[PDB]
Amino acid sequence: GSHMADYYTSGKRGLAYNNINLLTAFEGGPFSWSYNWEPRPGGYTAGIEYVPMLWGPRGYGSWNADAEAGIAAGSKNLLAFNEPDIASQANMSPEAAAAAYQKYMNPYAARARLGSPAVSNGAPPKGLGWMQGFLDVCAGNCKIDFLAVHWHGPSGNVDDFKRYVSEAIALGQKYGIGTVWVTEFEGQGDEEAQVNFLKEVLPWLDSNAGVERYASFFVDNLVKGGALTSVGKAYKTI
Repeated sequence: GSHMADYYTSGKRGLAYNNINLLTAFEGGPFSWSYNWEPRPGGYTAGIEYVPMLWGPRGYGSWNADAEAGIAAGSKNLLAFNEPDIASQANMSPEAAAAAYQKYMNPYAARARLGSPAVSNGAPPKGLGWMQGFLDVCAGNCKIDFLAVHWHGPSGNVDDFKRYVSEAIALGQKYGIGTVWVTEFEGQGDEEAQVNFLKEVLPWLDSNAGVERYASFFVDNLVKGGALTSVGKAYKTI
């Protein structure tokens, strides 16, 4: 046998990290997966699925070796470009990203489920306008298993957060993509506001048949002095 008996001992909640060392503060919570906006994890975290990301064109030279490595470590999923709708992020036209998705994501479709580029919640032409332009140019020749989407906004705009997620699920369903991952969400405001935001959205996300996975933004903000903040505690316990 390749394993000892102790290896045989919602599932949606994720750990979006910069410093791998801060994941430890989340020990024993309901976390199934992690990602780091990088193609490589920066170390090893037992018992959680690391999902490599192709962040953008700066990543293209090493991606085949990165993807092969994360699949070999047990990854069932890969994520494409980060906020190509945003100039300060991947900064890619829908046309450019459709060609790049076919070249760099499609080849792994037999060995992993593939996640769309992740769009901001910007107004068209950003956000879900960008995703529509990308799905137009893809024209059925992009192999996409799930849409990846982001929402940052005032903590008191929970209804807008729910509208955005619902519109993302409907867009995916129109194009033959059956689920979304909300790979970043941030309700902006002081700690009490951020905790109240999590108390309304986490159960709604957990109940939403359209949402396969999500990650609050983000681990490194939820930890201080090696300890979960009141916001990190809410993210673990709700």
